[PDB]
Amino acid sequence: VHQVLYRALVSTKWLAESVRAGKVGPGLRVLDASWYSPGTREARKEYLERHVPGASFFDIEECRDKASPYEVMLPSEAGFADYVGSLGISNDTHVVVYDGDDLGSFYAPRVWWMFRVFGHRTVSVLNGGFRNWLKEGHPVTSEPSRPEPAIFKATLNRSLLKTYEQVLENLESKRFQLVDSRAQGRYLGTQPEPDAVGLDSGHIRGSVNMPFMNFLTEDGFEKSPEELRAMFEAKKVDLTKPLIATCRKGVTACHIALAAYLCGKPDVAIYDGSWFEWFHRAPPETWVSQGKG
Repeated sequence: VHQVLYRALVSTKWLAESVRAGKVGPGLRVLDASWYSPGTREARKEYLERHVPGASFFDIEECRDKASPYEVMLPSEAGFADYVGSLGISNDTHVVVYDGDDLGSFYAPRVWWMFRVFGHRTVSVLNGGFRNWLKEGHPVTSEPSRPEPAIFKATLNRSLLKTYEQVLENLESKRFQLVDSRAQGRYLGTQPEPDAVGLDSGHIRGSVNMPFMNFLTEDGFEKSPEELRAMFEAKKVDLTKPLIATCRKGVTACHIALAAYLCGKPDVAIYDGSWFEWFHRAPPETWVSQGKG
């Protein structure tokens, strides 16, 4: 009930009952943070049609540093507080996040992380996502949600974040383990990076790949701790050592941190800039591909 571990994962059942008990309000806020590649699924319309009762739509496109040239970068403290405060969330709120991904979870772990990096320890992800909420027949609705605004105080927690400069030195110090959550193809350089002009695939030198999807079961639920643990281990990632997670734009890297958290390591840091920023900033000698160089 504190970062002694907070409850990172919440069940559909737990959620439906809080819902039924009138638990949603200032003390319990629900957010849909679905995002899809342009032209595929329509995250916001989907939300307007069907949403867990009382939930608000969390738009990452809005909540980020619009001025950066890179993708999905954290907004500033103020920007964040402002945003969250308007969704009626305060420092005392237990925040539940979910997404509509078919996989069971995609963007939700990113929002979980953002709350943490800004100092809020009381937030969880709906294990199984909307996919399961539906499958189970829990109540869905199209009525609008209009929480009263709250005041939220945000404080950046630097240790859960890594910048371009910090990752570049790590190249020399090797103090932290670097784990890439993208699909192997993109990690290897065999497949291309999507939705980007002149963006090559490949990975930072010394990185280890742990494709995000490997942490979820066929049904879309998080695997269990014992399984998570065995996975990091088969990967040669030691949970007792520092670790930085990176991916394309600092989104699915969040899955490595949730899983490490569930295994008892809450200090996984996220390289927000990620591959997108890296490719455009570092010397080409710092990365590798299974092609063109």
